[PDB]
Amino acid sequence: FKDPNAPKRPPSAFFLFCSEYRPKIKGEHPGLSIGDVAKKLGEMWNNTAADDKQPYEKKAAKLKEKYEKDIAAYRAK
Repeated sequence: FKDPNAPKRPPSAFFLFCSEYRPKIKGEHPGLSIGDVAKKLGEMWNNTAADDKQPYEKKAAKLKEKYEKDIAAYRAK
């Protein structure tokens, strides 16, 4: 069992986006394949204007500073 500084690890950028566009499609598609889910999202995301990706990259960047804040002592260089 290894769980000392066990902090909170964030997901990927487009992931924070998946949860957002994951119920819409999966909603109209109650039975998507992990491939379709992530692809469809990978498609919309890819299409999502860069200026629109800001909130997501930004959100992750905010909590990132807080994360690596103490994890440094944990897994690190």
